[PDB]
Amino acid sequence: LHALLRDIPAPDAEAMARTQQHIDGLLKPPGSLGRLETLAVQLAGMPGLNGTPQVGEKAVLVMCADHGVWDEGVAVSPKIVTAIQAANMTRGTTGVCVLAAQAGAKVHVIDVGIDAEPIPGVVNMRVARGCGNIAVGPAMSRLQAEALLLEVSRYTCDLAQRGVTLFGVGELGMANTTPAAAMVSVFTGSDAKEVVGIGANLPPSRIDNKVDVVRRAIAINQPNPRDGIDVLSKVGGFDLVGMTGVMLGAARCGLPVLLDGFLSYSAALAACQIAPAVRPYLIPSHFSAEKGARIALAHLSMEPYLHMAMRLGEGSGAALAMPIVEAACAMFHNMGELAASNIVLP
Amino acid sequence: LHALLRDIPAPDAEAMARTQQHIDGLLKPPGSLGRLETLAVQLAGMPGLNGTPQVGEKAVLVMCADHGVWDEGVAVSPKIVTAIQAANMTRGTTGVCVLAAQAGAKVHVIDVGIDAEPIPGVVNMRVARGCGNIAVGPAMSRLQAEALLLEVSRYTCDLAQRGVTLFGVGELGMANTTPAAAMVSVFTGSDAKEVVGIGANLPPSRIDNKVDVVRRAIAINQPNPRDGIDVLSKVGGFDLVGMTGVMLGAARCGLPVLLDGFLSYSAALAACQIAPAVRPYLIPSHFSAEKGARIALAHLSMEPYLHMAMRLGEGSGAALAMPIVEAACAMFHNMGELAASNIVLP
Ligand SMILES: O=C(O)c1ccc[n+]([C@@H]2O[C@H](COP(=O)([O-])O)[C@@H](O)[C@H]2O)c1
Ligand SMILES: O=C(O)c1ccc[n+]([C@@H]2O[C@H](COP(=O)([O-])O)[C@@H](O)[C@H]2O)c1
Ligand SMILES: Cc1ccc(O)c(N)c1
Ligand SMILES: Cc1ccc(O)c(N)c1
Repeated sequence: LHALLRDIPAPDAEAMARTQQHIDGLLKPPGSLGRLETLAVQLAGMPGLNGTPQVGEKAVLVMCADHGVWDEGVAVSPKIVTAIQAANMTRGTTGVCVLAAQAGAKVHVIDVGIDAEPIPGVVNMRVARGCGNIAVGPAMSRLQAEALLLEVSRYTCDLAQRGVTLFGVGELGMANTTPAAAMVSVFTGSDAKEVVGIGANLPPSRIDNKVDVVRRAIAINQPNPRDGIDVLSKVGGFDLVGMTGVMLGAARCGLPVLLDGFLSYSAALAACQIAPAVRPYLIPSHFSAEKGARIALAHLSMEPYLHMAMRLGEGSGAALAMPIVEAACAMFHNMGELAASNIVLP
Repeated sequence: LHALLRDIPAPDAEAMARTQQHIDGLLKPPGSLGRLETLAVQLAGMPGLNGTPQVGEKAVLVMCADHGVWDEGVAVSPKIVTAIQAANMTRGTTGVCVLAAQAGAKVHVIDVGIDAEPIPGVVNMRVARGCGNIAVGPAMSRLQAEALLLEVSRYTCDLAQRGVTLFGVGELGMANTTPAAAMVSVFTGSDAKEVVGIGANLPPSRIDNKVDVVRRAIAINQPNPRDGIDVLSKVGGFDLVGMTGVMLGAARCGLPVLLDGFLSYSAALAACQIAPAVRPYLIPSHFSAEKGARIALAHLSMEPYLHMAMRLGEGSGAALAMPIVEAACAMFHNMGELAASNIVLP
């Protein structure tokens, strides 16, 4: 893992400079396409894209797992929904499946810790049948976290060898907004009350209990904010670790990764803490309706492109933003040039 | 025109109720897809869509015209850029062409008042070679405004008869952010300084002159805020009138219209003033980087889906948001149902 993190490539400033120059010469007032131009330049700096903003195959990786903390009453969804929904993922009937199809992306469902029998058709990387209840102890051991990071990292960069150039990250796990809130609180240093949300329709009353659970998880585990792996293993979950692993793998592969909602933000905070070199490869999609979204994004210094008040998860937001990445590529390669039309602007 | 405005259909509450019920039963926590769900319901209420969120053919109508107020030094772009760019539109090399292609939409370039010889391949509906300089008088007569509204309205609803179910509106005209700022100031009652922006890269110094021009236009013409046609004819332009006409035509046709940037916001304010029944058919795309965008959107009570800091115009933002409308339709029709998976949520 030390090797993996040491080999993450830095962005290519040379390709980025050539990109900027080419964009400024396009048939439009300089900088008029705003964030679409900055996005194109960002992509140009990613070594896996061959010095140019391009999109080949697209894949959304969905990490599924159950959480022990579900027993603390922090989630109203039946625990079996994780297993049932994971199955539905293979049938193409879920939100991310429908949105990924529209974007022409393929969905990879990965079981990293569902508490049920193996689901055929789902990639099997399960660490255990659900992680430990973070309210009374750690979610898993440091070794288990590191191994899963390694495993998912390799799987991710291996897909690149098959044509994939754009990744989307998602998750599925009842009660996972609780460990997500805990991680955000630890990494940003915010009080649990400011970062704990309603998740998948938790009643407004039950919120207090959720906040107490988050506080208890932190107190009992004493996770070290300066060590993202320590935080993940103590108050995270298998699905959160998996998402972090996709981010490290894509970065090592020098390829772009589209974030999704609140759960992915917590995973990205862990990833950037573990390896700052990962940040240049992260691309925001939407602004999650989860309460702690604003704080999490502020520490990641990211401004999402889409404001859809979405809070489904599954990587549905990542899929929805893929057309945007393709649009920046289309602008870059298909627009005409000012000089060719004899247009001169001051 | 009185007939046209009197025949705009009200939204179908019955179809909308059936839509909401169907969405609530989808494979996800109720309301978790946020604005995507509200958008699907909105579309279901539009009589031209056959009681269901659907998208057939897509078209972006680009209204091109020159403005007399260009002579007041409010724009740094050479005036001929309108004519040159209009030509480029027919060659598919402009920003809206590239983005429309990506969304699978067709671009209709309409000349409603370019100050140059006719451009082959462009729809000819020119009122005159540029409109009057709003700084010293009206842009056009009330009759000219009404006729163009009628003309564009019919052209728009006629396209519907050919399969088009989703419209996007755009414009092209050097100096048009000046009359746009004037209209916004009049309709919202905001001071010119709060609504005048840099347009297509106007230097920060020249801003004062632009503000004075806007104030002079209003003072000299004394447009009546309660009469959108009066405002359009006095301190508007041919391109702005044309965009308003697309909105009235789509509404009469009971079909959805995606707005673009700042220029389209001013046209939408005029449209809603002329006929409030038009509002239910308007769909925002992005949040323009133009200074007066916030104020204009607030009076339209709209919250854009995309924050791309774009300010190109041409209808490029409308095209970029088309995939979003298609996504709401895909969600509605392709997602599985909770009941079928035996999932029960409180
Ligand atoms: O992605 C988000 O922003 C998001 C926000 C709120 C809830 N969710 C989803 O709902 C689940 C977590 O909610 P909860 O109440 O069980 O903690 C999980 O399966 C996520 O996919 C996802
Ligand atoms: O759509 C916007 O929000 C937008 C914001 C600023 C500038 N523009 C474009 O630039 C032109 C108006 O800018 P200007 O400086 O000539 O008044 C016109 O041709 C528009 O297409 C468009
Ligand atoms: C080149 C150029 C200058 C100004 C504009 O508004 C556009 N669309 C294009
Ligand atoms: C049905 C259901 C319940 C909770 C969830 O997070 C999802 N995706 C789906």
